[PDB]
Amino acid sequence: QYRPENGSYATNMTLANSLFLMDLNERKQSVWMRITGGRSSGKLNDGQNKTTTNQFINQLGGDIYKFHAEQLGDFTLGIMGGYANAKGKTINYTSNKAARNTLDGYSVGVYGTWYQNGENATGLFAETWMQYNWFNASVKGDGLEEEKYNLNGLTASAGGGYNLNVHTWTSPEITGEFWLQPHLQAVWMGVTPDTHQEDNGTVVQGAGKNNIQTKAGIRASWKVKSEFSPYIEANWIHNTHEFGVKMSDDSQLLSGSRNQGEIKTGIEGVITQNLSVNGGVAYQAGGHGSNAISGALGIKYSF
Repeated sequence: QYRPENGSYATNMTLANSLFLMDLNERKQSVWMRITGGRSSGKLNDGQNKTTTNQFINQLGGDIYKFHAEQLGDFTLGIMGGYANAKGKTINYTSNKAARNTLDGYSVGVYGTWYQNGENATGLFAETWMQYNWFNASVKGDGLEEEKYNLNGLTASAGGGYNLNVHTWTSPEITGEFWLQPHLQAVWMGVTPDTHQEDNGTVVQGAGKNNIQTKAGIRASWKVKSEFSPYIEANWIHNTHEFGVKMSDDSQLLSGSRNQGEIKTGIEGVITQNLSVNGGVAYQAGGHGSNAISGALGIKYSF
């Protein structure tokens, strides 16, 4: 039998690295704000422990510079920050023993954007960002005193793609655009936990330090004016490591979604000359028992 508490430690590690992630195409049109809600289900090598958590995230940022250049393109440089929080519970199917975990974190960093022919037109694009994360975590086993530690670190990303205007039509009813976007994204997850000793003398260290998440996919976007622009997206997620936990004995337990399938969809609408609002729904699946279902609402205000 393996304690549930592993599930808890291993999960905070996973969240800590994927909690403040920003996907491609999010940062597009001055001052933004995004608010997310999500639930996730996962399991360990145990064949015993399954963990489910719900989380809330808030992010905001702004554009500092916007230097369009004659030689190569339009650039943007901005800054972002966020606060997030999550709660999980791990239950052991064979033992029936249980445990819970919670996590509060903060982030800050800067991002970058590039379009060769400008957005709203066919051509290459790239996005990038980097940030620092401080998280305060706890693990509680049922009936036992609660344990606190910290995870903090760097997260960095780089990605690109190609925007393509396929067709443009007009209804007698009215002006449609249809767009295809093959894209590729890579993220370096460098948030590591403190090495932590429990009330019982058990030391717990992180497994999975420095995972590289790679996303490859295509987005299909349908723009409409009379604006609103709904989208569908499909991605392949690959991970270089799988997040887990290492013991004093130095055994290990891992929670593996080396390969996952992702499907996104949502609608974005213009509400003012300056303001826009959007909604998005994302769903991730890996092995039996791995899921993330996320709903985000974002607001942006051009100057």
